[PDB]
Amino acid sequence: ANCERTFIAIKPDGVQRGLVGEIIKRFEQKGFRLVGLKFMQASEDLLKEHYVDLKDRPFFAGLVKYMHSGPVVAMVWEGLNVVKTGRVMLGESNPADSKPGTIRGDFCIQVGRNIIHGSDSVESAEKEIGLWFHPEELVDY
Amino acid sequence: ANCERTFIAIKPDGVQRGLVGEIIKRFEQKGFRLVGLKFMQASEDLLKEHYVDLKDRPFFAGLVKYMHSGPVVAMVWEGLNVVKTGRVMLGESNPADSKPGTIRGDFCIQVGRNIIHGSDSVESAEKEIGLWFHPEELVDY
Amino acid sequence: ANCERTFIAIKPDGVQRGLVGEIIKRFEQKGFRLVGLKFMQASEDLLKEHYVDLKDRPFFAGLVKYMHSGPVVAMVWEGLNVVKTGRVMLGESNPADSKPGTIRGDFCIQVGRNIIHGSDSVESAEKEIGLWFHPEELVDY
Amino acid sequence: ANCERTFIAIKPDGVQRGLVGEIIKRFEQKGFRLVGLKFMQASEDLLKEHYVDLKDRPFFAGLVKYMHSGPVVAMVWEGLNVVKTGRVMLGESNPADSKPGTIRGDFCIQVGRNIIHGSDSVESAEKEIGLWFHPEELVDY
Amino acid sequence: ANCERTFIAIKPDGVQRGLVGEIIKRFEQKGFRLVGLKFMQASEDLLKEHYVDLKDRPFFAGLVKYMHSGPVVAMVWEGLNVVKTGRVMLGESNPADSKPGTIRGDFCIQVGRNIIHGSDSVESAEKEIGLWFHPEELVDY
Amino acid sequence: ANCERTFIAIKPDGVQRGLVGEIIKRFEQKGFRLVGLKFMQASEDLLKEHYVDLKDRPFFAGLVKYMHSGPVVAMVWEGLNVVKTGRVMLGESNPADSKPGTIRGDFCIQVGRNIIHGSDSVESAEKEIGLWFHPEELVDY
Repeated sequence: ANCERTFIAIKPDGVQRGLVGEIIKRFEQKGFRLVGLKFMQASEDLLKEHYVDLKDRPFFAGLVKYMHSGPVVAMVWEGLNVVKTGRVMLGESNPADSKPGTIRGDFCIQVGRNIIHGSDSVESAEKEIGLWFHPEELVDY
Repeated sequence: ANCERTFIAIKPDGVQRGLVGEIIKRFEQKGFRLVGLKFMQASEDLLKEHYVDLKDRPFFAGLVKYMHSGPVVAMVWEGLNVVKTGRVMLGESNPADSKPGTIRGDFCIQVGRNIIHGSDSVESAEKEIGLWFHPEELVDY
Repeated sequence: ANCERTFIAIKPDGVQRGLVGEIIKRFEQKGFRLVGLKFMQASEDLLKEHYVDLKDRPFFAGLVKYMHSGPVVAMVWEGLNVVKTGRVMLGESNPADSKPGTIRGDFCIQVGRNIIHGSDSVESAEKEIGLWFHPEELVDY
Repeated sequence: ANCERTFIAIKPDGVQRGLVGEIIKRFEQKGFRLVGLKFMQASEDLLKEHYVDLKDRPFFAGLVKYMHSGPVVAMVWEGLNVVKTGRVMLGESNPADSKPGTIRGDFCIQVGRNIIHGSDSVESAEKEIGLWFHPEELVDY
Repeated sequence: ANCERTFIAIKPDGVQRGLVGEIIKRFEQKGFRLVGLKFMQASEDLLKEHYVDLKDRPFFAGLVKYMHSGPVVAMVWEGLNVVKTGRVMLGESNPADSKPGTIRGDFCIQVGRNIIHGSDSVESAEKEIGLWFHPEELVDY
Repeated sequence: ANCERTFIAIKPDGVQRGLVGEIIKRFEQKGFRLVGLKFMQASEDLLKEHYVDLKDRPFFAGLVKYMHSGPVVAMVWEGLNVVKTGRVMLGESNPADSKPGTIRGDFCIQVGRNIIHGSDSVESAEKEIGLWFHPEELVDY
């Protein structure tokens, strides 16, 4: 009905410069409800399960260690139609093909080292919520 | 010549959270001239005259009371080519079909409860100025 | 009980550069309630009544015309303990004796041309509300 | 040596309006290092242990439920001389005795419902880190 | 390899209102490296060489003196793929055909008096770097 | 009369993180006039002349190389009563003895590595203008 949850995590590239701000600011500007915010140094198994469909890539081996090197912050948000709303908030993957006024279109430099990853589909979010955010760790209201 | 006036009013949905700020900020940053700013609890006749062409709508009855429930703020602005400039500043009606970096594309959630209404055309503005903003209540310079 | 109203008006010196923004932003960020916002080109009688106790001043004649030259914006706000809260928000009259992070301590240059005037006391506000803001023009909630 | 940790938690009063932003922004502006960020609905035992020295207060019973009503967010930060630096960042308890440009001096309204609580002393932080933030849940670097 | 330099200068129209900020902010928000920042009152020979290919224009005579009247600020930036990045950062020349969230799409009013000019191509920058920014006046790192 | 010039330079510590923004923003918020902005890698002679009265200090040798290691940006500003106005804008040297809402009171961590240096007195500015900012490189208006 109105329990659309979206998993979004900030890659360590931004947290090196911090810049965690203005993200929740944009989220509340749109008017979304925070449901959870937990950050942990995810182990290699979690990273490979996150990109199990992307393992057969030469860049997969590089990224699975590059993002592992620094600490990472994960977050889940609740809102109506938040699916694809987060996507349009971020912007398309390629920095060149990313208009300003967005997240990916105003901060990222290269596809190799981006800052934000998210759920492409509701079905993807249905597993991006689990195995990293343990249950009964959120708020329902 | 250069007397293009545009009537723009903030619906009570935003004033519930306030958030009246940054609007005049964007207007002055673009470089528009304020001509008037008056707010009143508009009566039902004013609301129905505002949407006389939209009366034959099932959603009209709901909105004409929903926006009447809270207090509203109205505003008029003077600037060159401000017509359709305000429109591109806000964004298209549907929140999904509204890119970020705008007004309607960064704050609104659903078409039912939006925050900003404006003049689609110059002819529309020619009556949106009147019957709510009483004359000799503005500044010409 | 909780009906503390404060009259605050922005002098034309700032409206020349606009800069009306961030004021309502600070007010809502503190958590005050807007009760009214009307602006008019005040006549000489209104200005002299505003400073009837300051008429016997050589600078009074200069200011009563300098601020009259441009348009002015007046505003009233409702909040608990807003009295002297607005004062500490603005800062002491002399720009030199005004710490940063405030209104008067971050924008004003000289005592001759300031941007904001306010109510020193509750009794002062009891008349600063009237004779400029006509009654039944506010919102009680 | 350089492992000064400070426990700071945002009370639900602000999270009702969100406003979690700009806090990490100020922290990175000063140049502090984030060490942990976890939020949970703290049980009554945690709240009473937090204010064990304040239990013999009539206001204690009210606050221990008022802050429990909504969800709360806790946070720990690492930085040199962060002790009393967080304190001067927030401001003195009474909103009246709190200059602007701070946290407590720019957001809070009344002593009854504040938004931020922190560690008065290093010894206080030595227990404010524990019993809420479980160990091996932070980052050392 | 990674020595892509772009010459960008702010026309005096903005410097009349200042507004030099939020420009470098976006550059560091994207994460570009500053290589040089010098401002001088450019002489007519410098101005005509800047628009040598635009001399045969009726508007050329007007613009060459309009921006000459006030002081101008020039700047050069270093970054990967910086070319066409500033171009999309500003926006297309016509203010009407310029979406918000950008520089040209959020500040300029008319094509006659814009605020920012830049290098369309790398080859254009290869002469825009010289004859205004004297060599050995930058930083390589 | 009204030609009060103040020399202010940003140390490389901040330029490592950039953060050059918001400084000109505060300056225009107060309403000061920019007169010059030039940045160069100052040689050792310039640095020792800058602190000729501070040479007989053990920390002098460390700082004269620490600030020389990175590039530095210098700036001069024109405004009425700008003397000691810049000082109150920055804040007292010790970060602990520096209230928030300022420059030194919101960014600096330790006295060893600060970000901003300025002119204590008008007489000091009378030489801080020269020997670094070459004459006929400013704007008088």
